[PDB]
Amino acid sequence: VVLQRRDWENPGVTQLNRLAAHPPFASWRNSEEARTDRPSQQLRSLNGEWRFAWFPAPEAVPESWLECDLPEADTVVVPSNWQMHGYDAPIYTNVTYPITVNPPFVPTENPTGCYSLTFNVDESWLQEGQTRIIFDGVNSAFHLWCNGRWVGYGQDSRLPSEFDLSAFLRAGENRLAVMVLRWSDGSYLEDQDMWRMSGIFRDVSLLHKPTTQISDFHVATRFNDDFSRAVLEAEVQMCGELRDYLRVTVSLWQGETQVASGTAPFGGEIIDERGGYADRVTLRLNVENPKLWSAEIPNLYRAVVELHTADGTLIEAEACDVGFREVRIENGLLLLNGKPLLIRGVNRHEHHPLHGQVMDEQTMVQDILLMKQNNFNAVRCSHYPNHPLWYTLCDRYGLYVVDEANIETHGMVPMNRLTDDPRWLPAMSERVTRMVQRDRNHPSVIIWSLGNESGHGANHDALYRWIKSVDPSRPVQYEGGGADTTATDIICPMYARVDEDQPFPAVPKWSIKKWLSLPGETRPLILCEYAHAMGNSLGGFAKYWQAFRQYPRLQGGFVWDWVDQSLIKYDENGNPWSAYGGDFGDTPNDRQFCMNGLV
Amino acid sequence: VVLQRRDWENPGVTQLNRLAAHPPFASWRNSEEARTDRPSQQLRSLNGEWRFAWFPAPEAVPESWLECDLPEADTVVVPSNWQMHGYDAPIYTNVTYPITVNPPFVPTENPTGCYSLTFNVDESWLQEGQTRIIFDGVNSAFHLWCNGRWVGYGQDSRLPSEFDLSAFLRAGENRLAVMVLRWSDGSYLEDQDMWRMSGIFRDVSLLHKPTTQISDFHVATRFNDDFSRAVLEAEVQMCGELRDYLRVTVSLWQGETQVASGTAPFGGEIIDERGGYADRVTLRLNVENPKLWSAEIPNLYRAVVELHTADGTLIEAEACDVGFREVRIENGLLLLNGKPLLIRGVNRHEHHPLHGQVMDEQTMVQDILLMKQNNFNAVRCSHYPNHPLWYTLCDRYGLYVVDEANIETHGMVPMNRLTDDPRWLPAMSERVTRMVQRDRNHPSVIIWSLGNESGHGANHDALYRWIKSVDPSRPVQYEGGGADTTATDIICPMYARVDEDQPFPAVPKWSIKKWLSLPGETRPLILCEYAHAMGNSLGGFAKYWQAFRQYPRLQGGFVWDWVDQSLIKYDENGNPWSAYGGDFGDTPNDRQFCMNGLVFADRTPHPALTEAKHQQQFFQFRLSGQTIEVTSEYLFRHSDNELLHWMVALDGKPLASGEVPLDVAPQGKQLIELPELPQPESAGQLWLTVRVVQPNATAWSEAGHISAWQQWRLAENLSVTLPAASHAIPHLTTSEMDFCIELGNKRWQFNRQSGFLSQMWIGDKKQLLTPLRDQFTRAPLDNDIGVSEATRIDPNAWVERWKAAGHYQAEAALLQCTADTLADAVLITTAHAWQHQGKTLFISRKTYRIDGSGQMAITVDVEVASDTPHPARIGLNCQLAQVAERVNWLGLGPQENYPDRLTAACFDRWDLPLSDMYTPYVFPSENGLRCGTRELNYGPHQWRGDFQFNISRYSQQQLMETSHRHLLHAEEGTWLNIDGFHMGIGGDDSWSPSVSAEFQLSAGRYHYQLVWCQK
Ligand SMILES: O[C@@H]1[C@H](O)[C@@H](O)OC[C@@H]1O
Ligand SMILES: O[C@@H]1[C@H](O)[C@@H](O)OC[C@@H]1O
Ligand SMILES: [Mg+2]
Ligand SMILES: [Mg+2]
Repeated sequence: VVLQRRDWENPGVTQLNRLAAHPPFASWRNSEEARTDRPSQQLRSLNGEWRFAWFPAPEAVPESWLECDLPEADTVVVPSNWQMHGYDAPIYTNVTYPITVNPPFVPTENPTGCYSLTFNVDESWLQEGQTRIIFDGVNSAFHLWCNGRWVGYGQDSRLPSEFDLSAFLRAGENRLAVMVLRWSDGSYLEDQDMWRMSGIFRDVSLLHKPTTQISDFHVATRFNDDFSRAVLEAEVQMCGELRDYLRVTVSLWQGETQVASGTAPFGGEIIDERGGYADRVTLRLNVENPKLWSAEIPNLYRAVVELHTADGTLIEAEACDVGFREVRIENGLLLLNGKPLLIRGVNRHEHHPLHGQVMDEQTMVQDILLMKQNNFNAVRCSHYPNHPLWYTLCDRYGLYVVDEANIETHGMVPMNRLTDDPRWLPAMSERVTRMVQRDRNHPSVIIWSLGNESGHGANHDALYRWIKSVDPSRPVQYEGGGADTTATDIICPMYARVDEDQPFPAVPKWSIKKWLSLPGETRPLILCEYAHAMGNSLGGFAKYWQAFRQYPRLQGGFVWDWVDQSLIKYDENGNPWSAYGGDFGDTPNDRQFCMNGLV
Repeated sequence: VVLQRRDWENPGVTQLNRLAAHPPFASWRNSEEARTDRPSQQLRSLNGEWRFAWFPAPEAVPESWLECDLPEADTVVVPSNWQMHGYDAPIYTNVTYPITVNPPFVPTENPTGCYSLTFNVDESWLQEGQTRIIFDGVNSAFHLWCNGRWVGYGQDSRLPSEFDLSAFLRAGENRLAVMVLRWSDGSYLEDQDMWRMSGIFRDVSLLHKPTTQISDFHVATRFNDDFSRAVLEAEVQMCGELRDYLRVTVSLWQGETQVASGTAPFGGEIIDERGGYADRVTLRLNVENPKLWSAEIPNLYRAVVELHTADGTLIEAEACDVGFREVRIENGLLLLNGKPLLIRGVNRHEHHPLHGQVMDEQTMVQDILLMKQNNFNAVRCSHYPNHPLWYTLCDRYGLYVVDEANIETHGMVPMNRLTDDPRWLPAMSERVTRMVQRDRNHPSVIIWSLGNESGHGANHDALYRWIKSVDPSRPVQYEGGGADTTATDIICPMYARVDEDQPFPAVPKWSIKKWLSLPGETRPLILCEYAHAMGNSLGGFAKYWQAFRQYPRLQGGFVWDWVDQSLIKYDENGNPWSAYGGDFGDTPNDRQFCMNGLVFADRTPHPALTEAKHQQQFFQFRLSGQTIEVTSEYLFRHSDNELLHWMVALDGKPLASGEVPLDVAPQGKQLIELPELPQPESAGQLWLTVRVVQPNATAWSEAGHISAWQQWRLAENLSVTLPAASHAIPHLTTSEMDFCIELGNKRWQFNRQSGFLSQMWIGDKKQLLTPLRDQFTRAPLDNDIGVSEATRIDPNAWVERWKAAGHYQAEAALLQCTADTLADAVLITTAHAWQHQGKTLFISRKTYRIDGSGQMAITVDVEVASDTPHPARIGLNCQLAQVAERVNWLGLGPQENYPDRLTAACFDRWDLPLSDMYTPYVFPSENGLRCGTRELNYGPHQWRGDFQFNISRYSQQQLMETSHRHLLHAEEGTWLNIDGFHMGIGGDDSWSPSVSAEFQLSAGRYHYQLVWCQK
């Protein structure tokens, strides 16, 4: 049935049985634990030792592997990329796709990773409530089994996939089986210039929720003219059986002091002729003289959301960090808290020389301290959503973030072949909508980006307008198709020069001073990539900074880029050395073009 | 594998293996055949006899059915709806979904239609090229097999689905097997107010293409400032192996003359850093002084697209009709070819009373001719893409079209539950993008619509912007979420009133004049639905047309709607009758709410159609003394097939006439001086009547078609002649029970206990079957009932207010009844009070004066309590003993007319048979009123006054208690209702009170008089 359908070769199927996207949940059962961000007993990690077997194609996987472990399987650490353990070669390629271009088909020789885990679930987890599994990231596509029964299917490597496991678990020993494919139709939208690797490369978790639960919540802030009064507006949705005694409380804390609070029953205001949302509620909280969030002073509040009965009993609690800040474009300038920003930015890939594309807290913290120590205030997630912990750290230390959808089709001819085709609009919309649903509560995220190097297509206009309408609190940018199309709020060129024009057919790169003054143009200009730092480089950097400071609508840009993407290899004596494209037998490749870092 | 996946319960799977959407193709292999639109040998129909079996669910279909035919299958005609053959019931429901609301799941009891066909494919079709099957429409979802192997899966009932069959066919006998499901997750987006039916309801075709083929093409037109030069721009894409010798030619023909031509190889201009489309080409053709397309003059060119080799050999040809027209919104107005449109529009469902939702050419052509004959210029596809032939006919005859995506989620709570959810954006985008890809080359399509009644969601904004960016040549409209959101170029309310605001929470309906001027508002306003035509309706229609003509940014609207959605059933004798919701055992249902048409389901007109024709006329007339001023409302054509007939008549008798040829420029005026009119001696009102007549036949009309008319009062002479004094005196006799008056052979008898005229005799022949009594009520109209959902009752509805107050139950009490002999007459004087539970509702004081000439003069004075709801009428009724063949009257006609729907009727002398004085509305109500009447003749009786009347074989009581017209039976004699006054009929909508205050009977005191005599 599974190898009969071939869901990985069909751009119309991007998932089967996958749950709705939402902000990170821990499902505390105690308001104090939620407030102070202590670990939740209801959120269990499955990171550790799994069993793994490599196969050259999905038709080579034996049927028995769904029932029980293979003899010829190894023990591996999860999260990991399987190419960092020597099962096949990592591939470094820039523009050219690492497979024959024949969308939506992939090769029949599609390397396959089979992972499996035996784990114990407590009795109390099965008696009541809902148990879900969460894959924070799997590259590129995967099918999931539990206890031999098929659960679901996922695509997009860079965002979480959640499945309901309640009807599949049993008390005692359970077994998961994950089959992961290197190539899928999703691969055509992921042609970023980076190592092409695969596996379960971000965390795996079990979460237990009650049957009546918070299913989503968003936080918005609104200010008066001089930022001395704010209204915090929280929207909460519940799932499960609606009852008259259910209440929601939202409280806002600064350290140990409660600052604001609101309670209400379910049932919103009338939306249209048929009524309102019975399963939703909106709280408005007033805050006098709020401390504002910026990269210079990252003041944060804590918001706790409680679902309780009218007689006080707590069902479930969720929480997030809240920063009060307003971003808007007014009269051609990007303003934060009423003042014009100057972006000291850098592009940053998730890369480690030993672990490949697996991030940890320690490496993330090291990068943020070095960035701030070198006078950076902003980071661009080139070119996909990051690990969820990254945003929390940027909220706490103070960096502005540009969050980017996982879409790049650089190697198509022409570049907009898929982004102008309506048959791909379903696959592109999942990449953009799920990103906004996960990250919209982080104060550090200040701009959304529709992806990178995909030409300009009608699908980009559609998705630009989707974001402006669900989230008006942040500008949208997109560089493709000449950096100033109707799908961008900011003119955002890549590698335009200060004084010299580069007059390419259809997609010219004007000098940045000339671009500002073209007939009709009123937007601000922020370079999404400039000053390419490959080897011994950054000549002429002072010339950009002279222009940023002289011209009000030149508001800075993001350097390309933070860290060299080299990998480690060993010689005969066991001494380590830095390796780039081609050094793994990967062919064709782009040699040393993967090292462009400041560090 | 198929029943394991359950693709019909997953909004993320809308198709499997379905080909890309494109304009209609025929794949001619000869440029002459393509140019002249002859049938293609490469396009084969499979319409005809298929085999069919019905099952209660998809798990009941036997495995063998993929291999070979079932024994217990029938032979049926395709296309068809299976409910029209009695396999299950059709369901009529308005808002409530016909299944439990639990998206995306459907019930396990999901009726399933299994169709199959054995057909022969020629050898030449398999040797080379590509064979595809095309389903023009299947409701709601289906899986397809060929020769036992699974091919593909489709959803969206209203657009074509195409599958490649090349690797599945074999020479000789082939078998298709189609399994169709009534319910799917697609059903949640198709909650239109209509019959819910299923099956393969549009055509099925095989198309053969070469391996190197045209895969798509679009046509755009661009003009200079005065529309004297045009550029036609054609974009062609090919599929298959690219070669250096391939060429494309585009040529443009007007009749038999070639007008423009262009040739090029493949390879477009650079698009971006990676290059251009190697498989695409763009031709630009210049056309000097092109003939422009409009609904007034539908000039069409023919465009032929040829894929050929550099040495001349033709691979394949495609073609389409091209009309040159520019639509844009500029400075708050909708312009066509630089001139502001005024939309005379109607909403139209695809409905046939025998065939259900299956359309044919003949029915389509009949609808277009009637629309144009009644002064409509525009049609809205409510609420889904139509049959592909519909657009071709609208291109050729000239109607503007609004094309609508198949999305409606009316029964969700709230209405935007799915349209605001990102998980449904994939399913909604397929409905909008495939529609634009199929229909964008039709010149008649002038506006895209995003669907109907689905609230406002982020998915609507996204799809609005998708269309503006792929097709900037047409505006987008959408009514949901308050009719003025960011997802619409035109403010497009539904049922907003001219003068009165309706201030609902979140989604208010301002009056249309106020809406235009709200702070910030700059768009044009076109009502996407107005004047709901349910039963006896369209009161207040003139009020909209007055406002459309006065205010530049009010550019018209679409009437709801064209045709009644009734079905046919049979009785025991095999006689057909019209059926509405509930009549098939379907439950729950919405009863008669499915009949809202201007015409009956068999395309006979209701009386409201004539009111629409007059209000929408293209000539306007003013009279100043002896001069008529004729103004043209045409934008593009000179009046070259028009002459003006005038006539002057005195109380029905003609005095003078004439004809003047019209010569009036678009938007111009012509003065017409009338000859010195005759001065008559006799008393009476002079009337002038003008009519515009088309002397020559058109594509859409016969010779002598009347397209416009107007009437005015001229001079009046009041009658100062006192009646001739007769010698005879009538004789009064007084018993205990009765007053009796004799004069000649005539006799009148008044009952002293009831105080009513109880009998008249001519000779010994009794004239009445019921006494002559006051009447204050009518059999309620659909606007009086005021219900849209059969589960929900409004206490503000007229009928509920009348019933609570006791108008249908009020009993007359006699106050006074006396008789006097005057010198030359007898005078009878009566008074009555109508009561309900102590409360006096009405008082009536009458005098009857019987003179020597035999004329009875009746004078009536009525008082109405100020706190009872205003009565429906103030008049008399009786049942006459005789039945005559004809009715002759002097007053407004000849059609039924009411105080708020009488602008189209003209004052004259009318004569009709009795059966034309009754309007056979499928749900029986008050009907047949004629207003402004001075004289009525029926058999030997004559009534004179200034009154309204209806005359028929059915009492008001029988019309009130009977739910279907076929159950009415003629009573003995004839029922006559004569009214001094009558309430308006309403019809701004049918689910709230909608009679304007100037047509309510709120004066508190009323007076009228009649003379009854024997002619
Ligand atoms: O490929 C990298 C980046 O993604 C691109 O946009 O510019 C060049 C750089 O090396
Ligand atoms: O249901 C019909 C139409 O679709 C709706 O929009 O208005 C009322 C009418 O009867
Ligand atoms: Mg790139
Ligand atoms: Mg509706």
